[PDB]
Amino acid sequence: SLIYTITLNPAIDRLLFIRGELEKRKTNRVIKTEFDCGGKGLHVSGVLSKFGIKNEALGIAGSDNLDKLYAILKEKHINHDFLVEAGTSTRECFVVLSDDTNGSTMIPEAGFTVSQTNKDNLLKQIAKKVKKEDMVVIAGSPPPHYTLSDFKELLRTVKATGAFLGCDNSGEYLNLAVEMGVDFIKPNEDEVIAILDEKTNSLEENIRTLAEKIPYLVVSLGAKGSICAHNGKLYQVIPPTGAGDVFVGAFIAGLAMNMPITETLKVATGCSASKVMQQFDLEAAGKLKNQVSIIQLE
Amino acid sequence: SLIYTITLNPAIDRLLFIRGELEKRKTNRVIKTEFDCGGKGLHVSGVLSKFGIKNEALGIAGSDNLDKLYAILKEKHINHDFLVEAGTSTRECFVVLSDDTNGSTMIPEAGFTVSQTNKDNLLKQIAKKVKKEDMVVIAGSPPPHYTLSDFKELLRTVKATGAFLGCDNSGEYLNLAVEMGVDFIKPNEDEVIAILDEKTNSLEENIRTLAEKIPYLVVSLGAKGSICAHNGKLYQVIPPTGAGDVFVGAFIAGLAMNMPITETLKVATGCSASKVMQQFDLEAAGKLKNQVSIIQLE
Ligand SMILES: O=P(O)(O)OC[C@H]1O[C@](O)(CO)[C@@H](O)[C@H]1O
Ligand SMILES: O=P(O)(O)OC[C@H]1O[C@](O)(CO)[C@@H](O)[C@H]1O
Ligand SMILES: [Mg+2]
Ligand SMILES: [Mg+2]
Repeated sequence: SLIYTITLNPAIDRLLFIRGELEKRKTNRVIKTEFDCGGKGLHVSGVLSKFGIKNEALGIAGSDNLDKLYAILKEKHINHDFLVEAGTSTRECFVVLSDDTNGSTMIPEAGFTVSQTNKDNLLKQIAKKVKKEDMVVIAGSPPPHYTLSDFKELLRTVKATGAFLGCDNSGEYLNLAVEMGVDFIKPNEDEVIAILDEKTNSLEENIRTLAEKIPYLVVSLGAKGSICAHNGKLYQVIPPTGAGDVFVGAFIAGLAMNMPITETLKVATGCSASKVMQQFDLEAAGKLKNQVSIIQLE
Repeated sequence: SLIYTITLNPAIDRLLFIRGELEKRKTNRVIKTEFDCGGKGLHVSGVLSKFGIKNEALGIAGSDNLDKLYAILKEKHINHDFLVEAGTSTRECFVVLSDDTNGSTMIPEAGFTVSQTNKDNLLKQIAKKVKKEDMVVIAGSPPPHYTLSDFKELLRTVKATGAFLGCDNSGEYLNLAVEMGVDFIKPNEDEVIAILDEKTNSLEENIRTLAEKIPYLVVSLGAKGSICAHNGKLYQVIPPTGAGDVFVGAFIAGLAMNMPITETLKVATGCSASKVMQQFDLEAAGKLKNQVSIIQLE
């Protein structure tokens, strides 16, 4: 079988290294510039590959900076079959970083408007490629004007093939994903409250309730860690940006390698924490795996 | 005669429009992206052209994004004869702006290392082009590793042709410019103190003193306005980013059109203020010209 990632609104991450903090009306000189691939799906493909797990990235890229995007993907050993929109450029997400600090300021471009033709090409692309034994991971939110309506066809077209379907989205797209019934989603506390529009029950109850529709539910609680529901059980995951994408990637890898869920959660969490410490190193992420603690909630 | 601008470290300004202020560890979504030419020299060429004054821009651009730089220049009606460094890209200066606010955060890339060959090509380029009746305006500081030594040849090579030479630089380059004896420079208060390394005399005296070497000395005092020395006289210019580049451009234009110095100062100052009000419009800058007041210091 195979794993497919779908990055509707890909990007090129441009790391801008400056000295100290980022003043907000001052001039901040860049010491050096660094590039990496952007888009949730892509980040997820990057993790899968480090795990020696086969996968292919799908999405819509711009023509004008394609060569640059491909060099990065080749470097991150990411197999892809992108659709290309002529006369446009993949957006960039400027990441103002710093060795002198541990912060990061994000300034992502909105991305371009996708042509109707490439929307349809993505649909058959999925029909022609995805099998029931495969897994699909639509990650990152849609580019401007890729409507909820468009998103609906996308999800249904995937479901129609019977493959595992995970979605890392937000806003009405996440809600929509839930209503459609995907196998995986990683909402934050508040997104959970939003999806249900319920504010009087405990979060726990919101999650157990939501687990009735999503079989691999993982709710991020920020620094506190996470809560994952699966097979009737609820787990509190306690750890010792892009951290969320790596978590997804790691989590998918675990399921792909078919390892215990509690175990998958320790690996996912070890890799996510491994980055919140990096400007990730898989080897380095492995030392954190067994520092992660799981607490089953009864 | 003709005017030449020299932008040793050109750039492409990428305006990033977000909502409200710029948080510094948050994600700031870009509403729309806009491009403009970067580099002091170029900005100066942009002003000259709006004044219908003939000029040509010189400098070293990268190959990978040349087409994009040329489209902008064509749009700003800027004539150029750039030298090109193969396999490299012109740096970008990210300008985080906002309609909801009147601020701007600058994040300029350092730029690339220029090849020895293009350093030399710039030198003969100047010898073959510049005549005594022309004006040269080296503006913006040098790219990484374009040494003080390199800068020395540049300036001397221009002087050797007998043309008017203005320099808008900083750090040791500005000092060097002063020692070399250029016709124009626009240092800020502190740069003046630095050039002389004198801290016990009034700024006025520092300027009159410095005027002995620079015949068109203009010292910027920030919000307070400016002080310009010329022909033995000292003027306090009182007004009603990129504002400095436009001032230079406007000032050069005045001298080019050979209009009174006090007058040149009112135009330069009107145009600079015209931008500190813009996200400049020449027509709009004209309404501010006669709101500028000149006070001769005796
Ligand atoms: O796919 P999106 O939802 O548009 O997000 C893209 C952004 O996500 C990040 O990976 C942060 O999670 C950034 O590096 C940037 O690439
Ligand atoms: O030529 P430099 O000294 O490297 O400065 C370039 C920068 O100058 C600015 O025009 C501000 O004066 C920015 O827009 C950016 O292009
Ligand atoms: Mg999210
Ligand atoms: Mg200056």
